[PDB]
Amino acid sequence: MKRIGVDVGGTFTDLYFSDDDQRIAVVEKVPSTPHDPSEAVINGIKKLCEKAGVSLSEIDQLVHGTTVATNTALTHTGAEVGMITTEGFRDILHIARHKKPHNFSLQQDLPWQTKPLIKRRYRLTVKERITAPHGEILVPLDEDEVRQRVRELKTAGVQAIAVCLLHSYLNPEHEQRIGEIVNEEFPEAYLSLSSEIVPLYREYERFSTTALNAYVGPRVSRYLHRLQEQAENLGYQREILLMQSSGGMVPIGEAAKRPVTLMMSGPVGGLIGGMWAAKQSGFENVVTLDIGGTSADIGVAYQGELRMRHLLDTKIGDHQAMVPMVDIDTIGAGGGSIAYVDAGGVFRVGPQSAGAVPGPVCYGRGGTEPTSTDAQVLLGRMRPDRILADLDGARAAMQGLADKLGMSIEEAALGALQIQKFGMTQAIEQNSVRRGYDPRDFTLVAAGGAGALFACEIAAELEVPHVLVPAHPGIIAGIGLLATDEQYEFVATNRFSFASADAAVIQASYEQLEREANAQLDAEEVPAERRKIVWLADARYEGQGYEIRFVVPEGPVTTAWLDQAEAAFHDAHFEEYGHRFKGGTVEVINIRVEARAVMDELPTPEATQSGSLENALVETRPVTFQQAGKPVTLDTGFYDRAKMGIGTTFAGPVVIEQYDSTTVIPPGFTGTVDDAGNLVIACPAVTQTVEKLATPILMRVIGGALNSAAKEMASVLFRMSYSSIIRESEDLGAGLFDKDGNVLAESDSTPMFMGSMPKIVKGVISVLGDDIHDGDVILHNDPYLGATHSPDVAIIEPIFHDGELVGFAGASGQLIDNGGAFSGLMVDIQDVQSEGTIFRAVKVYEKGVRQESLIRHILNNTRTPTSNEGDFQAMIAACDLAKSRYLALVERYGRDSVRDAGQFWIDYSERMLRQEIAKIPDGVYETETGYLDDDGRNYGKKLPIVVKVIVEGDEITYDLTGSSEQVPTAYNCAFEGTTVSAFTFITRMMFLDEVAFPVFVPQNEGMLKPLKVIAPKGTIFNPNYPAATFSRFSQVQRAVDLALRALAPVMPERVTAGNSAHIHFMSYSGWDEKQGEYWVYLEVNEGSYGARQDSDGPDSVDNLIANTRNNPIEELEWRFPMRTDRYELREDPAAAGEYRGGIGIVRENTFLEDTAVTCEGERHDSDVPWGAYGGHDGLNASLIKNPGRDGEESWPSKVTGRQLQAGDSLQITVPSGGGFGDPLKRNPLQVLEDVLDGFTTTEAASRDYGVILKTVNGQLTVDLAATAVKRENAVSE
Amino acid sequence: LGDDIHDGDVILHNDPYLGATHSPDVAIIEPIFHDGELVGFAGASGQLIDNGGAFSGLMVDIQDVQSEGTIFRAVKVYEKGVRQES
Ligand SMILES: O=C1CCNC(=O)N1
Ligand SMILES: [Ca+2]
Ligand SMILES: [Ca+2]
Repeated sequence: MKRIGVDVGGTFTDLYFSDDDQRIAVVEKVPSTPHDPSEAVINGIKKLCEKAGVSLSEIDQLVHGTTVATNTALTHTGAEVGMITTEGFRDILHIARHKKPHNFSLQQDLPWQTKPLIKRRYRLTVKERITAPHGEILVPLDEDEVRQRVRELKTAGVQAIAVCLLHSYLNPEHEQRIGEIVNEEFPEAYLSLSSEIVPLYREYERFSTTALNAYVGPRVSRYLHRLQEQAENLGYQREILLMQSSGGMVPIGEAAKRPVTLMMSGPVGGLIGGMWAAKQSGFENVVTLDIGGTSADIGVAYQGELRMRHLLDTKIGDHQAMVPMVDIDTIGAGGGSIAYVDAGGVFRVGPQSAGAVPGPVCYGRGGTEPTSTDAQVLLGRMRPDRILADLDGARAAMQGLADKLGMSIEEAALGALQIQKFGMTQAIEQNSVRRGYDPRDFTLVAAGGAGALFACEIAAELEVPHVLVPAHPGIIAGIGLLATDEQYEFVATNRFSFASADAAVIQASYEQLEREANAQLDAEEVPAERRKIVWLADARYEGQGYEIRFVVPEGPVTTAWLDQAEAAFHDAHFEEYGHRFKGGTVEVINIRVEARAVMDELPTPEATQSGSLENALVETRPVTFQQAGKPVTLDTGFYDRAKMGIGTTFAGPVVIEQYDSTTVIPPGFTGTVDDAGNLVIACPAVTQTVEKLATPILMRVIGGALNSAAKEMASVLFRMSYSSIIRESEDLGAGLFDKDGNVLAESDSTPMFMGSMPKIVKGVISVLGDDIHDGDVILHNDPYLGATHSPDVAIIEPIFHDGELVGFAGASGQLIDNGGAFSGLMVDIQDVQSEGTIFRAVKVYEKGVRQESLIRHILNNTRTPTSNEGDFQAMIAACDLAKSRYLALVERYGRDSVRDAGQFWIDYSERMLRQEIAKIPDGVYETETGYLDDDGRNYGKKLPIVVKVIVEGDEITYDLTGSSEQVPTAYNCAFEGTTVSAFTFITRMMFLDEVAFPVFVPQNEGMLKPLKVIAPKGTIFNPNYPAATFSRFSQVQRAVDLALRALAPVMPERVTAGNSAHIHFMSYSGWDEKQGEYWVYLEVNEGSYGARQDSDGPDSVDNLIANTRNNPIEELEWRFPMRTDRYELREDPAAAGEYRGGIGIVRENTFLEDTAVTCEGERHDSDVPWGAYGGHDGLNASLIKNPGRDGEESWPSKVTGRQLQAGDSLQITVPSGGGFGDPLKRNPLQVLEDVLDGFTTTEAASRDYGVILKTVNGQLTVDLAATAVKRENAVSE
Repeated sequence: LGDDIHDGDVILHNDPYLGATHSPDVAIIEPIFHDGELVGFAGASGQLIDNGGAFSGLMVDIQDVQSEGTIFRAVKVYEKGVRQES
């Protein structure tokens, strides 16, 4: 009946108050206090109630939109957290998924390791185990140990404790018992059980959710309690509600128990508020757009409902989570984006941010670079007398951008805005075109900041005729608080497939969730005559690894209910990707119940006013628009919109100046003001005049579109794939090519497909020739015609327009099995024919007609036919999608324009790489001969690797003379595709780093040109046919690491010390009798990372050429017959230095059935990881069957098909890296942390580093008196 | 195949779990048609020198059937008499 909503953004505080019978809406804002968030809400309420003259005791409900929990996790300003976890897994929050954020960087630090929420000194272990799938107790709980660990945590001074055991979502009795011990021994400690925060599987994501919860728990619990107790003293007798990131109210008590759901809340309110203003006029389909000061938030609401984001995309800053969130696209192109031409002569805006501190110099603030917002001033969209209420400070400041491009005086500003428009529009079209949305039906809605500026421009590109702006864009966040309804989410993990399902267990699971939902609603005193309950489910095809959420019908679960739910899955899949699989089984993973309580809908406030243009017309200043490309200045008036009434539909180019927003209407079109205060502008979609564009803009538009096509085809292929190597390792490549085969656009998904796609398409062109027709689909994997290695299979489709070949679209990924000599992986084999099936430009669809017999023959020759068929379908779908997006610009601009735009980016890439190679002094750079362990067929004999690097001019050559001859195993590297690809990748890493280098250079044909690799025929790096090249990874890893050691004397700042430069690529496989199928698990064990000159080396992460993700343990134990019994950091210290070398992991996998094991190992009995500038050397790996038990065997690095029976375990120990610099110059304040964490021992701290740590007052501290003495007498010895 | 038998068809087969001796022996079957009516089959089979398996020629120490080489499962060589070049 009487409701208020308060939202706190970070500078301003917005308050909205509405009434049903009185029909009064009050708008009020109040300045916010950043140091104390409580003193901004209370004061706000005090200002709201006094103006209207109402009492707080009459409010039915109030909603709060704070963001304190976000700023605590982002700035890492929370509490000391302890962890009681299963013993042997003490390092899970350290490992993460072992994937770096960036694929092509060497100077990047992992945020979860560098600033961890639970430090390693406070992570403790308890001996017990609970096993899937039923939840039996394998190891009994010891009662003395748990109490001792709790008391240790209490003595240290731990404020919050996060209990995180494996499989606690299955049965939580161990965590419950631990909690009941904790509360009685440590009453004043925040406690979080992982089972009660998110009872779902995936242990890293669940423990990270729990650890974030426990990290921000003590802070926001205090803030919420203070807010509730202070509001009650004012007179508020009810309970306060809190807005979550999924859309929904939740009371204070439950909000203090799950703070993790409050983080990143407030962009969601904008989308819901936009839906509210859109449904007044009558449009159900909405596209909301908010351009703020730094970023742009985009939200697409089809028919008027929210869209939940993908699991992989759910992350708070850098840490993952499993909290439900609304899919909102954040784009860097906002108010703070700098416009510049780089050294390669290319126009780009962003992603470097200017900030609000410098500001535009025309307003009189002080700046030194051209900004996105300063471009709006030049054209006249923003008045130069708005904030205040030099003039040429903007025109003359862009001289360093205008004349340097060949632009006109006034057209420079237009370019900077059009580039942002297109960047946002292809972001939208990525998530609009494949979804199957007709843009004419939709409506664009603006928001606060600068949202209405790009409204008609973007709608023209999308072809959207309706543009709507709400009555007050500056409060849409507050209004969207009140539009949503109080709902509770209760979830469970309940894995079933529709093939073998029971309509009684499912009903009981949903009834359990319903029981707890009704019990939650009983405590809030809500009548039973208004409780609406909706059921949902997360499902996926069998073989995939991520789910889609969709609404299932109302209960009870009957026989027809199953059919309706299975149909709803296909409807929700088709709507997200745009493809329909021809087979496969659907399985539900998680179930959800939302118990909504619709109390009353928010009515539109109908108020009427009177006015005209003549009331507030102040003056007329010149304003510049785009007239068919040319800049023509024209007259423009200014007046406030708070003076006109309803039906004041007037024409003329005018600029509306509201207190919070701006609305500028294009000339020649009128804007209708409806009764509700909204405006509907008749924006043009199809017009009769062709406009002009400058040279810098046209290249970026087509290039960005080809780029977006590459990344869109990548995401479709990898999200829909059945293969785990394509899905988790991201071992794929995709992009668009021209007639000659030169790549124009590439997905950049993995370093393993660097420059290898052009070789694939050129290899196809050279074997087919003119035998290229329309509707053709081509398979290719030949490693002597450009492929990386046999298991990666590529699909190419010709592109035709009016019977003329214009290009190609291509996608490639690694299958699980290709029908080779061993399941999965292989080392000890004869030649290339032993590797499996080779495809040599085999065409899949002749003239568009599917050759059923050819598809069937291919699918009969693999051990995993269901997975392989799924991967073929996903690759064909991504190529179809890219062909569509290419023909779109062929029709839009022209065939010659598309060919020319593709040629421009090749020479941009080449120019940028050559400028960097030319700066290194010319010469010949050498190093020590590296060694590899035996080939595999004959143990003992080492294999040398010599890398010499020659630099002459703007060209670089890698000479591998002196490397070994061909070995008769698969332990060789393909020259074009692997050797050239790896040295192209290390060149890009060395000179074009993602972190240090300012701009991101796309992967085209121009990167492949400025380097050459000379490797004599008949070596391991350039073998003669028919040598097998299946196992290629470790050789090129060591080769590029030796290339780093060779160039270390001249380039220290862009290299690293001795990396592990290895892989332990494992294949565990067996035959499942019940399913009648092979089960294959392919594991990529991460290595470690040698130190750098400026920062230490991250432990436990995929190194150099690899950037894979691990499979979660709980998913593995549900899917395969195994049990990971240990996964942590190795015990011995790794390597000393000024910056420490990285530590490897020791993973102990035990097995429950007879399994076969193949390993691609390296660095067991051979050369140690090196160090630099006097840094120590790392350690070699090992492979031991049954550590500390009966049957220990010291396995070599590379094995092929060794058997394990049952109860056997493999202890895989991976190498540790080397250090960089002399250990005697390390910081004294850091070795203290290293000893307590367990990185290095106390006895070996005086020798290598030379720091004396003495125990004083119980605690260990660094003494600055005896440290300087020891450093003197440590050089001579 | 069943009723998926047309004139001018040529069929390749070597599956040892569907009647073959062992993988290296590959068979060719051709349907015989008279007045649009199936009347019989003609068939020939022999051992190739190499079938693209794990080792050249012969093999003993290998994993399973998929490591023996290529499996043909009633593959049509000539659909309706026209040669499938690809
Ligand atoms: O997953 C991976 C890592 C090693 N090599 C490869 O081809 N894929
Ligand atoms: Ca691969
Ligand atoms: Ca024979």
